[PDB]
Amino acid sequence: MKVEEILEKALELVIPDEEEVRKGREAEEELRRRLDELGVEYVFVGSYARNTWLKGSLEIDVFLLFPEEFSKEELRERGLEIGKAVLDSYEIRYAEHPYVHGVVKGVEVDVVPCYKLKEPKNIKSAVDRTPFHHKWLEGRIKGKENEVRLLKGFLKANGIYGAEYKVRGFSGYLCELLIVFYGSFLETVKNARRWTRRTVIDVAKGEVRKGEEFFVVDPVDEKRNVAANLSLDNLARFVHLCREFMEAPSLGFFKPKHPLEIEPERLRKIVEERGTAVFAVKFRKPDIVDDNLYPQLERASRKIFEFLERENFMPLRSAFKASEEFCYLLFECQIKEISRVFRRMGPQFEDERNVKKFLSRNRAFRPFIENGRWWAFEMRKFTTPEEGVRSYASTHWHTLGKNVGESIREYFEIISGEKLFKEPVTAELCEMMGVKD
Amino acid sequence: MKVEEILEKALELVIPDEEEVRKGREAEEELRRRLDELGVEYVFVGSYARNTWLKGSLEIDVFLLFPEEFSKEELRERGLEIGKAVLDSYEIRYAEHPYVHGVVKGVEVDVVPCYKLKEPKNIKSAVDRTPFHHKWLEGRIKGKENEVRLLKGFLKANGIYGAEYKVRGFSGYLCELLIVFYGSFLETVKNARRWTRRTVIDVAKGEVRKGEEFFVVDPVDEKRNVAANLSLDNLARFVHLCREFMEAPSLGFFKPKHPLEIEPERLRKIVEERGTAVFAVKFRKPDIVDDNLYPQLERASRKIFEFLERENFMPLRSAFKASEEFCYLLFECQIKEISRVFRRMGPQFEDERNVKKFLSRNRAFRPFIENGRWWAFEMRKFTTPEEGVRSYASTHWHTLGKNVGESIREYFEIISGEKLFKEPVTAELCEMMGVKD
Ligand SMILES: Nc1ccn([C@@H]2O[C@H](COP(=O)(O)OP(=O)(O)OP(=O)(O)O)[C@@H](O)[C@H]2O)c(=O)n1
Ligand SMILES: Nc1ccn([C@@H]2O[C@H](COP(=O)(O)OP(=O)(O)OP(=O)(O)O)[C@@H](O)[C@H]2O)c(=O)n1
Ligand SMILES: Nc1ccn([C@@H]2O[C@H](COP(=O)(O)OP(=O)(O)OP(=O)(O)O)[C@@H](O)[C@H]2O)c(=O)n1
Ligand SMILES: Nc1ccn([C@@H]2O[C@H](COP(=O)(O)OP(=O)(O)OP(=O)(O)O)[C@@H](O)[C@H]2O)c(=O)n1
Ligand SMILES: [Cl-]
Ligand SMILES: [Cl-]
Ligand SMILES: [Mg+2]
Ligand SMILES: [Mg+2]
Ligand SMILES: [Mn+2]
Ligand SMILES: [Mn+2]
Ligand SMILES: [Mn+2]
Ligand SMILES: [Mn+2]
Ligand SMILES: [Mn+2]
Ligand SMILES: [Mn+2]
Ligand code: NA
Ligand code: NA
Repeated sequence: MKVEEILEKALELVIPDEEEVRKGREAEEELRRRLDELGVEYVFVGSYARNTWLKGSLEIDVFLLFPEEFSKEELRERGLEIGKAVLDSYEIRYAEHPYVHGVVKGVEVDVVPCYKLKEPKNIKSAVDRTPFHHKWLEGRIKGKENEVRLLKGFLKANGIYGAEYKVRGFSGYLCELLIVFYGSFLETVKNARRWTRRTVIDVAKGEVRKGEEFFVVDPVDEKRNVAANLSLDNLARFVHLCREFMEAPSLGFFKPKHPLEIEPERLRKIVEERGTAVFAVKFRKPDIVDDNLYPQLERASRKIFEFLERENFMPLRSAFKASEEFCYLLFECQIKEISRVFRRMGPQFEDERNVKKFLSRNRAFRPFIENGRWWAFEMRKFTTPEEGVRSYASTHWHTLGKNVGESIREYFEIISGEKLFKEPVTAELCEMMGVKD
Repeated sequence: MKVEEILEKALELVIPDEEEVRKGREAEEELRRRLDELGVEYVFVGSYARNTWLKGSLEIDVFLLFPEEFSKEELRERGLEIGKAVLDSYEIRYAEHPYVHGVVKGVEVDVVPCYKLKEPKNIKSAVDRTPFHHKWLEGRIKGKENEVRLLKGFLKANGIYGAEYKVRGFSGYLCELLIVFYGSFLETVKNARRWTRRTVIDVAKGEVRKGEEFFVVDPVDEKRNVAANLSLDNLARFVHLCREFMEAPSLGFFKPKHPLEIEPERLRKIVEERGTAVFAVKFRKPDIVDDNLYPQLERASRKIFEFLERENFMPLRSAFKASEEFCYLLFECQIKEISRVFRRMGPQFEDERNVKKFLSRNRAFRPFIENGRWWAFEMRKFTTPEEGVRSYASTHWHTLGKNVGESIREYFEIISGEKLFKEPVTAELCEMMGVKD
């Protein structure tokens, strides 16, 4: 519909509506009231302060700024004291060091203790960096706030906004740096078409170069990769999306697809056509935060995938899902059944002592020499991937993540067929198999 | 029964019986008569001349010895003239250059034209070497002829006597050199227990050393490996047999096992227990000699094995058989059926031009990105190893040996099940699968 027209139309999917802006205003004003009456030194930072927050994602970030000659113990204790004093309800959270999360007039707020430092290079952790992040962007981002929201909304609609482990995508700070570097959403998208996995974007130097990994240099700290948490595959997906958008721009790129909502019969038919074994490991979700859970699910899934590969079941893809009560590790394999008999490698023929040992073992079939080496026919203890995974998960749960594996130890189920389809995983199965509309 | 007693008893399985020795005598005397009346210069060589021929393997080797100033054309023409003149019936054969094979008083004879040379180093091919082979052994082998027959009979009973391609074992000349080097059958067997695939036996130097390959140095020509045609696996089998013999000597080692003679029902049951796909490629035997046929069968079998491996059917072993009218390439695979769907590798995400091409193709399922690279689900044209080989043999017969592949082009059949068992291959199947008694 013309790119410039589509971007005009996309602003309404992306700019927060009216009662959200005022809901934030009322919370901000009230929070300021309460902080001011305590005489605390503070700064509002982040996307609220800069008016770059995406529609639906209202949250306020306040950093408490303390004298440089407070101890690290003194800053944390007093910081949490104030944190608790000014929020309606509160929780003591952790990202690297403690902060307080809570609510003010219905709006989520983080209050974070850090050092007040004139000029950086006195940084200790990411915490003390953050006031400098706001400082750097405040005023470079002025007049570009809707460009930021366009980029955020584009990424969100395509499932790659957020640096948290469940997503492994683009952080808010990364988005604002990109907008400063390229000047607009449109220019970011046009240029991202030529990004590679070796692209280094150095904002402070106005420079793009090549390096070992995709790296977006923090203009406040040259050692920090702002894009650290962006996965290789989400980078690839973004580059491709940028290419697709420019070739045929549409408002559709700013709107999430409503899920496939497939009937168990159609999935049964798809699985029949592909001729694969499709199954899931079901177990109880451990009570840990997403940033801990998701890496364990990734690990568990890979270890089982690697097991299926090693055992010659020719796994195609895996996926995973956490519902409220259960987790699911999903697998599709090209082999439904393998033979009972396999080949065990023995010693080189010269090695008399070890040959004697190899041949000592009772077997149904006679060992043979092939290419200078002994081999034996021996028998598998499982012939399907489901039987294999039942054995693996029963015996090797110690390698499936601390909490995920402990859960699997207490209870797991292998589910396939019309049964697997009853679980809340059909969406994920359809994606894994590349099912079309 | 005591080793020295067993060897005494083995002499009667190995020394030619009475009417064989005299049948040879009568043929030798008659051949001498006919050669002498032509005034031809000749020498009887080989195992007949040295009284080292195994029981049942009577054949006479005569080399016609010509002046050194005959041409290579003159020696071949005149050599075949005499060859034809003195044998009862004859055929013009080929090993490297032509010779005559025929019969005298019921006994097979080869007559071979070569140069009469005083001292070697004037050799042209293997042909002119052979009089020197006899010269070297005549008299070193005296009193050791029964040691040679013991070794030959031991190897024959275990299927590894003969350097021809069907066997890839030990030649007669190799056996006699071994006896000279070690002094006896028993000492050859004791010492062969420590042979490796790098063992070099240098008869003329009285030396065993290490080298790149198993090598038995011809005492008449230091560049010639007398054991050239011995396969690695037959070497391994001999070393193992030597170890087994010394641990528990028996007359059984000089007696061929009578074949397994299995019933189709028992093989059906074995195949069921193993859970494999067992099948054969049947085609008409081309009319070529064994030394040409067997390498082609080996090649055809390997190419199809490599195909089965490449196509993820997990072949265990292969074998082959030639009957009078047909050839059979036999296979056992761990996968009976693979899924319809597989994964096709596409380009790296950066490569826009090739990504566009990869994604252009119509497919039932959507391609995906994994680890920085595109992949597509696509569909196999076969899901069993039998269907795969029908396709491979139909399309790639050009790679299955000149004559074997041409035969397969005209006609082949894939056979499995109660059908495969009707063919004269059950012996070979039982060996391939390591079936016990
Ligand atoms: N684990 C974290 C979380 C945040 N930050 C920093 O804290 C500030 C605010 O973080 P965040 O709320 O995630 O970013 P926003 O810009 O406010 O974006 P959003 O709208 O998604 O909240 C940023 O300067 C960021 O670099 C960080 O270093 N490490
Ligand atoms: N490269 C590999 C990986 C493992 N395995 C086999 O698979 C088993 C499980 O390996 P893994 O899946 O990595 O599970 P862990 O519990 O991490 O391994 P382990 O029990 O040996 O500590 C191993 O014990 C080993 O016998 C193997 O043969 N070769
Ligand atoms: N293709 C061949 C065949 C034979 N020879 C030589 O010809 C002679 C006789 O060969 P052969 O008949 O195979 O050996 P025998 O000692 O007579 O043993 P056998 O009892 O098996 O016939 C030997 O010196 C051997 O080295 C050769 O060089 N190349
Ligand atoms: N290392 C290999 C071997 C072969 N193949 C595929 O398998 C086919 C057959 O290969 P081969 O069994 O070696 O048969 P040839 O007839 O010898 O090969 P070609 O038809 O390519 O000349 C090839 O065309 C190729 O597509 C492959 O992908 N990779
Ligand atoms: Cl910030
Ligand atoms: Cl000889
Ligand atoms: Mg926040
Ligand atoms: Mg001969
Ligand atoms: Mn924020
Ligand atoms: Mn919070
Ligand atoms: Mn383990
Ligand atoms: Mn001979
Ligand atoms: Mn002959
Ligand atoms: Mn081909
Ligand atoms: Na187990
Ligand atoms: Na074909």
